[PDB]
Amino acid sequence: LYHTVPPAVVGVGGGGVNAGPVASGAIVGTNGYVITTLHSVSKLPEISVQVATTGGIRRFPAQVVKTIPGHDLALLKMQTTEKFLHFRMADVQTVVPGQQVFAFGRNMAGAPLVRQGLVQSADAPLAVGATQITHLLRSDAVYSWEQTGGPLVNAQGDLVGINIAATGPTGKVEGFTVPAQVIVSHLQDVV
Ligand SMILES: [Cl-]
Ligand code: NI
Repeated sequence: LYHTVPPAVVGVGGGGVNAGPVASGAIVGTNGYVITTLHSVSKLPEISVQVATTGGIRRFPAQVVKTIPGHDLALLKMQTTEKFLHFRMADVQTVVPGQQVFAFGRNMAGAPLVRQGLVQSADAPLAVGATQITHLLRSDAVYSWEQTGGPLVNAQGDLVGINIAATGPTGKVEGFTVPAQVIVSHLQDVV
């Protein structure tokens, strides 16, 4: 699992040569489609996606294809002739409370991050700016702001959602997740 998921886990950030990921993202299409959190990219003048390879980190410019503001998601497209290993959208699954999940990300240096945890709720609200997002998952697999925008997966490596790190009233990092089904239904006008 920790061998076959990371290639589809990317870093997302601005276009500066000396800039690193400020969030994570999930490759969901062979021609370079990436799902990430909307608030992470919406104010970036230019978007660069950082991809792990056997030769080290490669960067690709990306454009926003579609915003999903009501769920704080963005669909990006990398501008490249290259093909990518990716999450299969047909393999997307739901999870239930108590089920073990794994939250993947990439840090500011391009290194992979993974944490496992349990689903703790399957219906939780979250406010992102002025948007009230509903029917999110909660899990303790999300421990770092750097995991935001990265994928939640089940033990089989199926994409189950996109993570959002939120702050509690006390500063404790709390883990939220947009269910992957939201991607499918809000993107039935692209690929
Ligand atoms: Cl929406
Ligand atoms: Ni919706």
